[PDB]
Amino acid sequence: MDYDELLKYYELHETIGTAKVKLACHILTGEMVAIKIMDKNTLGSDLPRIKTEIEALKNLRHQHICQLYHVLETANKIFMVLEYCPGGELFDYIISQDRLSEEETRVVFRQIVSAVAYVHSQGYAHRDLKPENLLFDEYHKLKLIDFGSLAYAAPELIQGKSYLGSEADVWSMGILLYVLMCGFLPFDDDNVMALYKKIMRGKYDVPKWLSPSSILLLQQMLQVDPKKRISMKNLLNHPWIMQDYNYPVEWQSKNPFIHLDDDCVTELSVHHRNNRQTMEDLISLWQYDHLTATYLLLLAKKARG
Ligand SMILES: Fc1ccccc1-n1cc(-c2ccncc2OCC2CCNCC2)cn1
Repeated sequence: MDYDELLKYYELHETIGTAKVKLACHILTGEMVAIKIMDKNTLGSDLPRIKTEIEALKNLRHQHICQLYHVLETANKIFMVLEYCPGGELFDYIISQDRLSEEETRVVFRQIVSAVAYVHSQGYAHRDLKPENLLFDEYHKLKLIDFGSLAYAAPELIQGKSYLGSEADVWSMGILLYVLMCGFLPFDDDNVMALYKKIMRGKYDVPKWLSPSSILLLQQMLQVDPKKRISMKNLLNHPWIMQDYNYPVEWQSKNPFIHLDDDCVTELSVHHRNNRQTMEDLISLWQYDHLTATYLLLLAKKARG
């Protein structure tokens, strides 16, 4: 029952994560995708919250956000077809490299900043930023996933205090910045209570390989008082961020909802019995059905060249 409708559009390959994640092939275009499979019965009470997260993803379209292509709902399952990221997790990348240089950290950090600033510009907050939530695509560009961990959580978030998601994101970004340049967490312990004490105290070791500017940026992000944390606006053109670039982080989306690609509308129209204008009208509704999937995948096929 569960897989019948999905199997009309996708050829399923192997599981890569357990929500379960499967690699698949889009039949029409031949494009690889990742399929997030969610058991509705397993979620039960947390199900309406997963539905609000899907709706938020429908409103996020960005070069550094893993793209939603298709949402399929059955009696027992929710399927989310997503952008294929074969480079894997930034978590695995950090471990394989041990730690990144200041220069390579900047390449990756400016991409995280671009995604997160855009998420905030859309009225959302991520709240679970960590290197397991950042994937590399075939072009080695980062893609943010799993919208909506203890080692990355802001002191106020752990204490159960009221918080602004934007300030909790800036703290988690400070933790990511440290891990990128150090290869280990600033706050860590085998005991959960001792880790909780360490986060709230906000004291961490400053390794010898960190430059004075890196150290100052970490201080500006890793403030226990959320009001003392740097705002996203000042992070876009921060002196550490501008070093070797001399231009602020481009956070604005390059992936439109409005403008449609004429080649992709043309390619798409041959598979349907409608005229071009009807086709453009249908695509513009952005229903996250097979039509949305096909259009976005043709665009991804085109960008490859
Ligand atoms: F990760 C990959 C490796 C090789 C080929 C493709 C991928 N890929 C994963 C996704 C993906 C997209 C949206 N949400 C979750 C996703 O994966 C979660 C798993 C959890 C276990 N670790 C690996 C990533 C997209 N492409």
